[PDB]
Amino acid sequence: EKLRFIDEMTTNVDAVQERVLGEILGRNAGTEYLTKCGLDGATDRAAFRAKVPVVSYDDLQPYIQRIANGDRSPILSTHPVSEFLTSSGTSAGERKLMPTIMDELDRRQLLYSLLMPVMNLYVPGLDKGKGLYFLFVKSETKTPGGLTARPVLTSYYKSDHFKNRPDPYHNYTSPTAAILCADAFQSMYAQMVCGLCQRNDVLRLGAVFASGLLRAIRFLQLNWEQLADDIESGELTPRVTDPSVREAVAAILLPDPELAKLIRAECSKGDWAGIITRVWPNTKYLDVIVTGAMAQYIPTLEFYSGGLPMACTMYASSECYFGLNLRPMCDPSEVSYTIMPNMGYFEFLPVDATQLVDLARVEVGREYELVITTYAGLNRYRVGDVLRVTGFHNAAPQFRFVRRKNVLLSIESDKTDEAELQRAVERASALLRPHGASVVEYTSQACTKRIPGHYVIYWELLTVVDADTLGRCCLEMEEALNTVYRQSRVADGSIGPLEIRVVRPGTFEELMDYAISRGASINQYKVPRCVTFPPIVELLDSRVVSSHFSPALPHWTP
Ligand SMILES: Nc1ncnc2c1ncn2[C@@H]1O[C@H](COP(=O)(O)O)[C@@H](O)[C@H]1O
Repeated sequence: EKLRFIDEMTTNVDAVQERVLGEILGRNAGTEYLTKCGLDGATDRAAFRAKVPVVSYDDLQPYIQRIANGDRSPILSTHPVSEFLTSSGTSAGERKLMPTIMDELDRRQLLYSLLMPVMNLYVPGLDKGKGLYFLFVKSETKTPGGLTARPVLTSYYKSDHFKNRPDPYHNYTSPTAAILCADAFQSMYAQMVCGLCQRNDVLRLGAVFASGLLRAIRFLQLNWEQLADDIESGELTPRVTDPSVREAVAAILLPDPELAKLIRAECSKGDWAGIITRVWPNTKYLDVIVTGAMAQYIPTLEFYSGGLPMACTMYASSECYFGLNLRPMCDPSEVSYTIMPNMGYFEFLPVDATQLVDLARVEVGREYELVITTYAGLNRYRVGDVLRVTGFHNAAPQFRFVRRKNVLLSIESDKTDEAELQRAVERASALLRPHGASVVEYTSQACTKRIPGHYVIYWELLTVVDADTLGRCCLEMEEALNTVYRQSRVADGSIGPLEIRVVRPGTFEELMDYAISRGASINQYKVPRCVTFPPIVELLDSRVVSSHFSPALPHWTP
């Protein structure tokens, strides 16, 4: 029983953790990295705790670049590297490369196998229908040494764990051919058409991130005309060039006019509230992450779903799959993730290795940074995630996701940190300085009033700059932002043009006075992003003199 496995693992947290670390060290304690730490082959917890330092990405990057450039000696593991999983987190504007090994796919597959067993406890009958999940592959590259680098889900979807899988609780409408198609449009359109045809078997709707599902809905808003047509005519549109997709959908696309009729009846109305249960009326819930930065999207999802529950099922990363939500139907505000003690060796830094707290021993109410040791040879690596213990499941702590440290803005997988944002502001002022203008202060917000959302930067200038020049400032900020952002702009369409709102002189002084109604004066520092979803965003907006948008896409190529 998957459920009994969860109960055993969480009952025996600290014993499992010891055994896992023994397995990892049995595998790796003889690698270059651990030998350099002086472990000298020890596989026991006391030796490890004593000798292995806590590290960040930049401490490991020298080892990673050696592997990327073709070093195939056992640097990090006696299981050598199979590919690089590209985190959406960056350093110097480039994606961090998380080495993985072939063995880890099986542990990822184990975590996935736990999800529907838990869900089935709260939502009956899912086996009697399909899931409409919009899933997408993104671009791959190769390192100078020949290894592939690509996102974990892209790796997942192109793996046979996924392609040739044995299961009624995983009956999906999307043909893997459409999932694997490069082009966002063809992939989206083809998956929409298959979701609509099968509209009535659809018991749940989803995508990895809430924003992905929102972009699927916007896609419908823009293409239901041709969609209703191909449904009626039963003929695949020739916008779809990709021959492998055409063959997958045309394999289930049946001519159906009673179907096409309704699609027009619901999408012709200008009102799209509850559109999801109107097109897919047996939908029981939405399977999308809406914790952390995706929380922004909850109101928008509710409007389109008509109030359907939103399941946040899993907590995972490019470097390590962590665990799962044992209460997937709770309220989004109530989500906590139970880290699974078999997935790696997990330690916690209260927000140096002597302060590390073991998984079993974290304290309810406290916030910690996640520090992980993995089979792939990450050793006391800091993920950057801040977590708050909300309680315990048997001996296993449960965590509310707080944030990834230093991340200011995300629309999707982009994770723009304060350093990149500040440098972006500095690069755009080359357009301002000839006017005699400079940016006295700025802040930002992720704006999701439309799909896709976009970055809004507030500028208080000191000197007038014309509107075309300020729009070019938007573009320049985008050129300076990281590869994930620009890729999302040019390739995915998941982020719309960046917006600069110029605020009147004295605006940030006011922003100070409003927070001071609370905050400590000689403790205040201007927030570089604002989320207090009404009061502070409303105050800034109320001081805006003009608004400007990037008139063109930034540069990006894989
Ligand atoms: N429910 C969630 N599941 C996975 N990642 C999350 C969640 N909420 C926030 N995140 C962030 O997403 C990161 C994974 O980034 P990546 O390695 O690009 O997949 C995590 O380390 C978290 O900071």
